[PDB]
Amino acid sequence: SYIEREIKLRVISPSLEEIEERIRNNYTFINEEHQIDIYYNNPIRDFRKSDEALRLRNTNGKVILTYKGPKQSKETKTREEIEVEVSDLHKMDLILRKLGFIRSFQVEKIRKNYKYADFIISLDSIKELGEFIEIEGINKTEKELISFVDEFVKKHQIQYEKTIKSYLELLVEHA
Amino acid sequence: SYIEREIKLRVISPSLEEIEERIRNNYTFINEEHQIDIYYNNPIRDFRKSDEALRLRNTNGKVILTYKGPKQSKETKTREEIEVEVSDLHKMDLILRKLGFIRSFQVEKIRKNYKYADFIISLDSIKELGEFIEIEGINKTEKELISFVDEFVKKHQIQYEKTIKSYLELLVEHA
Ligand SMILES: [Ca+2]
Ligand SMILES: [Ca+2]
Repeated sequence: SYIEREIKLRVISPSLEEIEERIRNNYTFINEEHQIDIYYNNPIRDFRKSDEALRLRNTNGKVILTYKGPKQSKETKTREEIEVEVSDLHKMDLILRKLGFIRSFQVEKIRKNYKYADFIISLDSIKELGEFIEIEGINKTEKELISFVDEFVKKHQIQYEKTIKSYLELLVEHA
Repeated sequence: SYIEREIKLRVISPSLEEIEERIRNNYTFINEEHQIDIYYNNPIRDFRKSDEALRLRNTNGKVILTYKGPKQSKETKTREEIEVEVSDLHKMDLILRKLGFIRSFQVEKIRKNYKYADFIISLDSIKELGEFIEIEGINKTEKELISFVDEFVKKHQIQYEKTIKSYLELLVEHA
């Protein structure tokens, strides 16, 4: 179990395609992930109140069960994150439904991952929401992450908007 | 998700070692499993009432999460069983505890698996309970399983007692 710290940017300009072109030369491409996420809720412990999440993700066929704890920051998206790979999404989903969990929502996206000296940049195109960028830092303080993101958006002339909301939260709002 | 049908015998005589010797010649050895099981309960939906179980098993280092549904028979142990392999027992345990599940008990055993023409015989030595045998049938009716077990105990002169109780139930009783 461990802290996941990231900054999320809603992209205003340019397109993510153009941003890929701008970073293509100094950032190393890692992989492209087609991610379909199912989120769950507990009938007797509303997660919306507790700021918790239970997610079953299918990323390029790999199945991941993830618990996310409440946010620990107002400057960045910082939450405790516990993940395990499971063998079958259908059966893990059935087990969750059998235990009383109810499917609350679905989030689908294409994520392109880039690495730059201990930073992971994820160009996210979120089905029905739009184009976003997420940055994470490997062994980095909240101040190091904030500083790198400032340098990142400036170096590549990105118009943007910061948010600590989850894709699930923002998709609700968008609807 | 699918029905698991088995018959469980408490062994009175001879020892399991002797039973291994008696079946060694016509039954094919499969593997030996050191199984440590953690069982869980839901605080607001007592599993003891619903006849359900949630188990996290470590069998020779393989980690399996299993949901068991209520019993469907009085003649054999018949329950719906849904299992998935997970990558980390510690994290799966943490996720369950984070979701509100509480560890209710532990069952530890050595199981030796033997196969005989679509039947799986499991010689079980259960820590603090004693020596048991479980039989399962592959695509077999309750009547085929019952008949084979009768033939099995007779052919190998096994004194025994049948039970549809779970090891968890019997260990409670034994304490
Ligand atoms: Ca994220
Ligand atoms: Ca059994």
